[PDB]
Amino acid sequence: DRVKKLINSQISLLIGKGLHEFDSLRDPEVNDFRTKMRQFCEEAAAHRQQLGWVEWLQYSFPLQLEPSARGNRALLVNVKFEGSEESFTFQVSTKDMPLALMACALRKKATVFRQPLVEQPEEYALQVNGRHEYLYGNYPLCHFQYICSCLHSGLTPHLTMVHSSSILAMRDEQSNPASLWSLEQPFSIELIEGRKVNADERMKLVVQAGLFHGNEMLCKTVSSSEVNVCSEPVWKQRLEFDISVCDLPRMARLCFALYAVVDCPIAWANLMLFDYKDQLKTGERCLYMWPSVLLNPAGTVRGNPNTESAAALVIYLPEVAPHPVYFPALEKILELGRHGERGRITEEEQLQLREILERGELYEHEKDLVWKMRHEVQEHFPEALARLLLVTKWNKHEDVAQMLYLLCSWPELPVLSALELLDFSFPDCYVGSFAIKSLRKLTDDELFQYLLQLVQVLKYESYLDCELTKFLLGRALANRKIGHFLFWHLRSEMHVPSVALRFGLIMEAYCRGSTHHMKVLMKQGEALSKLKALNDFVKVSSQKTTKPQTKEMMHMCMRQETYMEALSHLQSPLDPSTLLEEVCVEQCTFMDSKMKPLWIMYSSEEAGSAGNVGIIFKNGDDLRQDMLTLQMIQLMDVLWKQEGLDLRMTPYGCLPTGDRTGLIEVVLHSDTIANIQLNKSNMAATAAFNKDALLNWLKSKNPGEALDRAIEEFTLSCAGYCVATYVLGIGDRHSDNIMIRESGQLFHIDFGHFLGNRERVPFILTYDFVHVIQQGKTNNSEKFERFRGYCERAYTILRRHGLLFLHLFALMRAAGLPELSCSKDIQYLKDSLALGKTEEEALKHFRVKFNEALRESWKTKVN
Ligand SMILES: COc1ncc(C2=CCOCC2)cc1NS(=O)(=O)c1ccccc1
Repeated sequence: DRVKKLINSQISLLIGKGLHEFDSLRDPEVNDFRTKMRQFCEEAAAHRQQLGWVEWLQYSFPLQLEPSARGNRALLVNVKFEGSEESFTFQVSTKDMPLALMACALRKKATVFRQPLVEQPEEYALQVNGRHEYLYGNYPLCHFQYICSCLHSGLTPHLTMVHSSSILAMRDEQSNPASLWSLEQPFSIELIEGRKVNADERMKLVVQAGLFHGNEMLCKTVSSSEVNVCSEPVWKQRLEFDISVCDLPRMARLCFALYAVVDCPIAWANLMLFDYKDQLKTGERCLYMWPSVLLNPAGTVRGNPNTESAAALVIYLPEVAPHPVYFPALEKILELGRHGERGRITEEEQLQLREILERGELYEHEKDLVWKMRHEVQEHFPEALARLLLVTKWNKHEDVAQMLYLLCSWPELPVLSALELLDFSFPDCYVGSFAIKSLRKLTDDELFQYLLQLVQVLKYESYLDCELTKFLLGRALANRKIGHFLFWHLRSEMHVPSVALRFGLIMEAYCRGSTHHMKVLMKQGEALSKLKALNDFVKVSSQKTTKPQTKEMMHMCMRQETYMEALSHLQSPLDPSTLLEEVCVEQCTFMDSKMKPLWIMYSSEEAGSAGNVGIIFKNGDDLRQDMLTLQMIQLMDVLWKQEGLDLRMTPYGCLPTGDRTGLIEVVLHSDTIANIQLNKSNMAATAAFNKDALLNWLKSKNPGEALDRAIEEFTLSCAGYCVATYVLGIGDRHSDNIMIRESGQLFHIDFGHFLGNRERVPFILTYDFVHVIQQGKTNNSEKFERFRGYCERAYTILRRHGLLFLHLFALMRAAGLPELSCSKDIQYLKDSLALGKTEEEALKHFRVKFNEALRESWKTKVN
């Protein structure tokens, strides 16, 4: 049928790779994933097309709640009905529920239309005007992110009563069309030859090989003999590893490194000793090696796709038996692990276990005590599983059976513990499956908060079909917002040839699950395609002609029918809730920096003031570190909000969408501190002293009694960013990367440097901001000390959740960020959060650091 061919060409267009390239690989593991995941994703599609209307609202328009609500006061609301142009303004309470507001809107409509109404508030849902956002459920109004937002900014909520029949019509329009353990032989392989090798002919070539189970070496690394450097080196030898074949763990990977000697790395390549169907690998293997920067165990176990250039390493995995040798089944493993011995011991050794499991590296004798007491670890300290898995001898199949027997009876762990187990230092498939089992209780909101880390964890995976891929795909097919961001996180990495196969295969599986959503994502990629061409034209044009003429050239290019069709009426890749309707070509522009980023403005007749939104298209710079930094700041704001602390933060969206390409959400009514401190003449803010400019600017935007609230929004946000930048190690802070909103809210932009990357970043305190906190006064210790308390109270909330940040940053090592790769980078966080110390000692240390920042600020007050 021409529908399947059309869908296939559309999927190929969307994921940035033709589906024909997957079939051309003639790979059983690739094709068996494509069938298995297509079946799974079409099941989800059918389940979804039969959902109730409230469950389809939960799929498409998941609730956006205030972090305090998860797990009185007068309010003016405007409610219109779908199709109608007349609306009703009424004053309800922040503690009233949506159903009461719907009953009140149906009463006003029944009185206005002089008819006794049959419809009931149970048949309706409230849409945020011109938005893919809905208010529903038994939650008071103030609990919704939209109503709470309106309260802070003084604006009036505009809602539309959508009927159950119109909601079902959306659902209907959006339809998809119709034995190893008895082999004590030492492990060995044949190093046959090497092809396309480029190196200095003065030197010699060596091949180093190690056996890994995640990070720990299964045995000592072995090396080949030094051979003369050439394009075709030949060893023809047998390297022998000090490990039995029966003792090979299921997740064992043979890691190779090709290099030149007289240190000079040329290439690296890894492979799994067992295939995806559990069969031990035998035969001739060609390893298309990856360039080097010596063994790389964390690197992928798949060949370099560029075979017309990559250096090859031809090896032979010897046939250990006259029959196919598979990895033993769980029943065979549990039966062997069921016959161990429980460690009965005195309170003296029990005192050490109760201390070293709560208290971090271990001593050799301490590991002997953790393994001996493994049964007591399971029963009394179930959250110490990660310590026990690290003391388990993975190079001993009998010790792996003893561990797996305890794991299979181990109780489900809390999300914080499960997040730790996803780390690469726990590569066992059963340990990953148990960790996924304990993540299933994650709400859509927690899942969305750690989605970026879970996507990086896919890079650590050894096989295509994994529990994490199925978990992520299942949650994405059940929630259109998870699906949206899962698509973009994978799509942004298609240019990386090591993840392109897996990421493109998951994106195809998702696309089968939702034909409609793929067409919405295509519309987004179409706009990004024109933004790329539009940015290029601006880069070339701006270097020859002036800024006003290049901006008019940009507006002419934008006014072409192709650009008007592509750039308008789309969901925002930065927020599916936000509809980018009419491009306001007049207000679009670009910045004066080397990459000339585009500022695209949008408006909406339906959404009103909410519809006037902006996006920034950036091409040339990498946005991955900004996205992570902003996500961590967002996390801080959630944690602070859950303890009743609202520091008025501004975690705007940042979305990488391709190769050095991405979008940033524009924060309207905001300016940089540098622009405000330029002190232009004939402005409502022209100062006598430059220190007054920032405060005068606030006075113009916030007249009379509004200034009091504006100074308080500034102060709260200052305390939030001071702590955030100190904890995260953000440096390169200057007037042009600190912005302020007309409301008084301060915030940071340009997050290219973090984790002190490498000098320890001190606590920063600017006298220009201290002058605002002090309300213009020289001495105002009441206001300044209120601010020190906001810092202290925000810092101690973050320390309480310090393990969550550490576990998230550890998973993020997989992203390959230059300022995030080794223990040294994440050491910065342990220092900033002072996690080794007590709450009194860390607070004393934070006070000394804040005081040392105040003395530096007084070098400006002395002037
Ligand atoms: C890292 O680059 C950025 N990061 C954030 C923003 C934002 C701005 C205003 O709205 C919230 C986001 C903008 C940029 N990039 S830019 O070149 O457009 C820019 C730089 C400095 C001042 C204003 C604009």
